[PDB]
Amino acid sequence: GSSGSSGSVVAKVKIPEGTILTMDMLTVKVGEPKGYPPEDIFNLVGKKVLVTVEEDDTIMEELVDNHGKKIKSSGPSSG
Repeated sequence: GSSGSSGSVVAKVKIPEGTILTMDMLTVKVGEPKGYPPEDIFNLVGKKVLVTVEEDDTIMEELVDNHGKKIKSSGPSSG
């Protein structure tokens, strides 16, 4: 079927800025894909937040910094 109220990954608790994500601080509010998908959820678990998220709040890609994997200075700002 088309309909899939999979939900979006919302913060399970307040995630203060500068903290790294873990599954113990996340959940997926089954209802609407308003925010981050529960499919790519693992990519979030390891990123750092840019703002103090509140409990049950909708996490977004603009609220997490990019990955710090690549051993090289490249990637111009999209903002």
